[PDB]
Amino acid sequence: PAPCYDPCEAVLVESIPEGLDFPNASTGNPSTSQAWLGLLAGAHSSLDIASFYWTLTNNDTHTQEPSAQQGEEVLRQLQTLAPKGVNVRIAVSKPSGPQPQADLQALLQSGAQVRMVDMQKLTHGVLATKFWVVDQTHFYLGSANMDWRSLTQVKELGVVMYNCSCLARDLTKIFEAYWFLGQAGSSIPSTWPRFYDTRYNQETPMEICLNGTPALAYLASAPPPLCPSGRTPDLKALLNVVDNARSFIYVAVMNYLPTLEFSHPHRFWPAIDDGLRRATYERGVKVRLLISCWGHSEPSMRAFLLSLAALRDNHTHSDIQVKLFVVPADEAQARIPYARVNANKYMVTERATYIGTSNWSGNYFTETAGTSLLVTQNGRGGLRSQLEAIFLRDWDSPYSHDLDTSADSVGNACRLLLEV
Amino acid sequence: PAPCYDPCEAVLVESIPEGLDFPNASTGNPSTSQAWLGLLAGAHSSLDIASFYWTLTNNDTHTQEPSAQQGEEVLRQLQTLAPKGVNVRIAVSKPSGPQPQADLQALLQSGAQVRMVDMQKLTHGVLATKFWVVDQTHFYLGSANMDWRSLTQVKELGVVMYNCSCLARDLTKIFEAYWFLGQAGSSIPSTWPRFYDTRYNQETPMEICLNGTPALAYLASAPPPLCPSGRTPDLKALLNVVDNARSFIYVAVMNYLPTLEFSHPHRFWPAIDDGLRRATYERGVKVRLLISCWGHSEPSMRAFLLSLAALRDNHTHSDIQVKLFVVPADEAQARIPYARVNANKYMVTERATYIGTSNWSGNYFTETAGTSLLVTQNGRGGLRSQLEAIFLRDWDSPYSHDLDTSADSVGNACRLLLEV
DNA sequence: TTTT
DNA sequence: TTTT
Ligand SMILES: *[C@@H]1O[C@H](CO)[C@@H](O[C@@H]2O[C@H](CO)[C@@H](O[C@@H]3O[C@H](CO[C@H]4O[C@H](CO)[C@@H](O)[C@H](O)[C@@H]4O)[C@@H](O)[C@H](O[C@H]4O[C@H](CO)[C@@H](O)[C@H](O)[C@@H]4O)[C@@H]3O)[C@H](O)[C@H]2NC(C)=O)[C@H](O)[C@H]1NC(C)=O
Ligand SMILES: *[C@@H]1O[C@H](CO)[C@@H](O[C@@H]2O[C@H](CO)[C@@H](O[C@@H]3O[C@H](CO[C@H]4O[C@H](CO)[C@@H](O)[C@H](O)[C@@H]4O)[C@@H](O)[C@H](O[C@H]4O[C@H](CO)[C@@H](O)[C@H](O)[C@@H]4O)[C@@H]3O)[C@H](O)[C@H]2NC(C)=O)[C@H](O)[C@H]1NC(C)=O
Ligand SMILES: *[C@@H]1O[C@H](CO)[C@@H](O[C@@H]2O[C@H](CO)[C@@H](O[C@@H]3O[C@H](CO)[C@@H](O)[C@H](O)[C@@H]3O)[C@H](O)[C@H]2NC(C)=O)[C@H](O)[C@H]1NC(C)=O
Ligand SMILES: *[C@@H]1O[C@H](CO)[C@@H](O[C@@H]2O[C@H](CO)[C@@H](O[C@@H]3O[C@H](CO)[C@@H](O)[C@H](O)[C@@H]3O)[C@H](O)[C@H]2NC(C)=O)[C@H](O)[C@H]1NC(C)=O
Ligand SMILES: *[C@@H]1O[C@H](CO)[C@@H](O[C@@H]2O[C@H](CO)[C@@H](O)[C@H](O)[C@H]2NC(C)=O)[C@H](O)[C@H]1NC(C)=O
Ligand SMILES: *[C@@H]1O[C@H](CO)[C@@H](O[C@@H]2O[C@H](CO)[C@@H](O)[C@H](O)[C@H]2NC(C)=O)[C@H](O)[C@H]1NC(C)=O
Ligand SMILES: *[C@@H]1O[C@H](CO)[C@@H](O[C@@H]2O[C@H](CO)[C@@H](O)[C@H](O)[C@H]2NC(C)=O)[C@H](O)[C@H]1NC(C)=O
Ligand SMILES: *[C@@H]1O[C@H](CO)[C@@H](O[C@@H]2O[C@H](CO)[C@@H](O)[C@H](O)[C@H]2NC(C)=O)[C@H](O)[C@H]1NC(C)=O
Repeated sequence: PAPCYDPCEAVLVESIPEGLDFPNASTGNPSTSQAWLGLLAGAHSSLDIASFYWTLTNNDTHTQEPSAQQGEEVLRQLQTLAPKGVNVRIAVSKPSGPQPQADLQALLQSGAQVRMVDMQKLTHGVLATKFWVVDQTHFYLGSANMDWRSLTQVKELGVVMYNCSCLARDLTKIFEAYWFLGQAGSSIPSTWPRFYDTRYNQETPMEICLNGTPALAYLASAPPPLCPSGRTPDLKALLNVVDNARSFIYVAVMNYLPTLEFSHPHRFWPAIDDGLRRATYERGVKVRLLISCWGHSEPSMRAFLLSLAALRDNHTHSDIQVKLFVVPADEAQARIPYARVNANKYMVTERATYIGTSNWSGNYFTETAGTSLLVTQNGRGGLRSQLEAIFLRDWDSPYSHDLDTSADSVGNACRLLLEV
Repeated sequence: PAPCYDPCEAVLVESIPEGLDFPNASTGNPSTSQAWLGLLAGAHSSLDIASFYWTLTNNDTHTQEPSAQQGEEVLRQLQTLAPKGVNVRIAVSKPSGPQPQADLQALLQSGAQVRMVDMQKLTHGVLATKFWVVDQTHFYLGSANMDWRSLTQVKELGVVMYNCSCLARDLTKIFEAYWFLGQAGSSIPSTWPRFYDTRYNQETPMEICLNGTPALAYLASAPPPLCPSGRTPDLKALLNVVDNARSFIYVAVMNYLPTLEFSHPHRFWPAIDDGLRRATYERGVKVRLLISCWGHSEPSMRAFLLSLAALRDNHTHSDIQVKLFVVPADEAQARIPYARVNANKYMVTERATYIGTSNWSGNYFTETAGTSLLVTQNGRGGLRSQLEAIFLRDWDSPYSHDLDTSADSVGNACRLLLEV
């Protein structure tokens, strides 16, 4: 199409939980809370949020952690900007049960518009996407839910893109699809209107000027029912990034399960698994797997991970490595539910970066809604280099262990590690 | 079509190498040499042989083993039956180099017809199929090459079907395809003539009366270029047998490699691997893998086998097991080249039996020619029960070891076992 | 935070 | 015996 001549800039924002201190410095990454506060402070025209759930104050969790203050602060800002004239629009997946939405109620009193999307009725999944669209110029995409633990107790990774109206407007197209599909008694059209169609897919990515240097970027979305003709499926983009790699593949995802799970009877989904095996066997790609282990991690994952870790022989010139990133939790932090975990989901190769909002399982790519950003930048350095440095800092941390590590030495409770 | 009302009978013939003594008795299986001698003695009209290579006397190997006597005896019989009026027709793959064909020369002097098939020119593989067709009534199909070591030094498994003109004639259709395609300067027709077409495929298998009880049988052939419209591909039949299983899958194959190997650069072929994983994960199928390890076994296989053996967790209700069957070899037998190995290739489920002539790798199903027999018999007992008993005798033998076994304790030289 |  |  036509190039976006916008001073597009990108920042990698990650929230580091308390008690997690990477000795290596130079991280120099703004926290998700700081980036969100900066976005809200500069918001004056519009704001579109797509969230899995909202749990910000201490009341929504019935806890008494001072650590929630930052999250509460965000809520305050969200309440202040509605009366100023900003069109706040929030899409939140419908809770299966009658869960009280205190934060949503407060926002509705403020003047925001909340349209709850009942994904189970239409596609049989949930709306687990996390992205922001501010003034149709800036946007945030990452692994952060509107929770206060995702700002202080969960580890994270997201990108805030500034001064990129074209890409932000492309992300809005998706938010508007969610907005229309979840008002009341609606269903997926056979053909989406020309409003929701896009011209920036994997075949023809958009030419942005990222930090001065030219780059090719595009957004991919799940599930296939909600994707217009132009939009590239998230699984297709992920597999293309995996296939195009020639030197290394670094992946940091929270859950990796080659199955369409929570879908009894058990169903096998070897889409991503085969791609990694092909990459590590047909080509001399060094593949590094960084999974996160917490109390709610399905144990059946471990076996599959071992199946991947066995492909490491000189004869096969294969270099698959798997490591588990476990965030330690002391007695006080163990009381917080769904608190201490690494929820980053991204993949960096030697020539491309993938930042997504959904874990790697069949549900997130067939039923559950998700969005991802793919950026290829020619030349050394850039966004890819920063993401690679982040991954290498995580990989060499004392918080990442091999699959044979005894579960006692790990700080938290790991279901993927065998005792002694 | 129309049922074959022939007193079809089936015998499982296996050659047990010297030094291999299964303490458990009741094997009661005629040796391949005895079955071949019986077939040749009763041959009076025709005889069609498809063989990878011919090496029967001691001269063809430049050795002095008395163990070759049986093989030599077979050669003598093969020379005697040509003058009697039997139309001997032999298809043998063209040796890459100018290897002397002493046995083929002797047979040509006897009066036989030898048409050497240059598979490399047409399909870029070899003619590694092993089957016999006697009087168009009896036939033999199995893992035995026209070698004297395949009768005394290599372990084997084949089926001799007696009084089954319809099935024998169906096997001839394949032999005639090989005969026509390898005379001189020929190529694969775009559409094979109606002579080579068959009506007994996986969709409509042939109804035979095996040992009195009704059964459904059909033959599958590789590679796809040589297969007529009716003929079912060998890979398709194998995958259908794997998919249809509900209780267990027992496989005894000489080489298992999920790759189109000897095809640099390395290519990934996860066709059978995914089928086994789906069977063991989606369904509660107990899968048992019995691979054979010898000096010429590619080491890169080991890693892949380990990748399969990792799928064994209660949570995954998966029961993949892998074992290596190694035939011991003393000092005297170590001198014989390509001698001490288990070359059986078959798979038995709770409702079907597969007996094939090719190992499990990409070449044998994409390029290399191969043939297999599939028999489903309703009710307990029968051919399936005997094959299952054979597999269970092999599995519990002292000659089958787990993949973690030290390579020193094994009698032979194993490239798939790590020292200490 | 998608898993009890 | 398909693998050097
Ligand atoms: C493309 O262009 C964008 C736009 O500028 C760049 O984004 C900037 O990136 C730099 C480097 O990542 C950011 O600078 C860093 O900010 C971190 C967080 O900012 C806050 O830091 C403290 C936290 O208490 C606050 O007091 C402060 O006011 C900020 O709000 C800092 O922590 C970093 O300092 C740390 O790291 C450096 C080494 O990097 C050390 O020397 C320091 O001592 C300290 O340890 C650093 O200042 C900058 O904030 C980003 N801009 C914006 C607007 O956020 C992209 O980086 C650029 N991309 C590429 C590839 O060049
Ligand atoms: C469908 O119908 C066919 C046609 O009959 C059956 O094929 C017969 O199968 C039986 C059982 O497998 C065969 O009988 C066995 O033969 C073995 C080999 O035969 C030779 O044995 C010695 C070897 O030196 C020779 O002297 C002899 O003359 C034969 O040439 C024997 O070794 C077996 O005996 C051993 O096992 C039994 C237990 O089974 C012990 O009791 C014995 O002591 C001994 O250890 C046995 O005699 C028979 O030969 C097959 N027929 C033909 C023509 O070959 C199929 O079995 C049948 N299928 C089903 C499912 O019923
Ligand atoms: C996205 O674009 C906007 C507008 O182009 C950028 O805002 C600009 O940011 C620069 C750097 O902070 C500002 O320069 C500063 O100006 C003040 C005087 O106002 C001066 O005292 C400082 O020393 C500095 O030179 C600039 O004024 C400001 N422009 C506007 C209109 O606000 C913004 O920085 C861009 N996004 C990112 C992430 O950089
Ligand atoms: C395939 O079919 C042929 C022909 O139907 C079978 O040959 C038959 O085998 C039986 C059993 O050995 C023979 O019976 C025997 O007859 C002799 C007299 O000739 C008798 O002394 C024995 O006690 C026994 O009853 C039968 O004669 C023979 N028929 C022919 C025409 O040869 C053959 O056995 C079948 N294949 C298999 C594997 O059984
Ligand atoms: C969250 O905290 C408690 C519930 O645990 C509640 O606090 C109330 O706060 C308001 C405003 O200050 C008071 O008028 C009420 O008396 C408080 N109730 C108590 C102390 O039981 C309330 O649900 C939440 N508080 C805030 C400030 O949002
Ligand atoms: C070939 O594989 C062997 C494993 O037997 C590698 O040997 C050692 O591998 C460990 C980790 O796998 C390293 O820490 C050692 O430094 C290796 N030792 C030596 C002498 O190399 C070997 O590195 C592999 N060859 C490669 C990767 O080129
Ligand atoms: C195989 O064995 C040897 C080669 O190692 C050869 O034996 C010859 O046998 C014929 C027939 O008995 C004799 O006339 C020759 O004199 C033998 N040659 C020798 C002993 O050097 C021959 O190549 C093969 N023998 C047979 C019987 O096939
Ligand atoms: C569940 O898995 C465990 C492995 O931790 C099995 O426990 C033992 O498994 C070994 C072989 O894997 C057997 O030899 C032992 O007899 C098992 N012990 C017990 C007490 O069962 C266990 O069998 C598995 N459960 C199944 C297969 O139902």
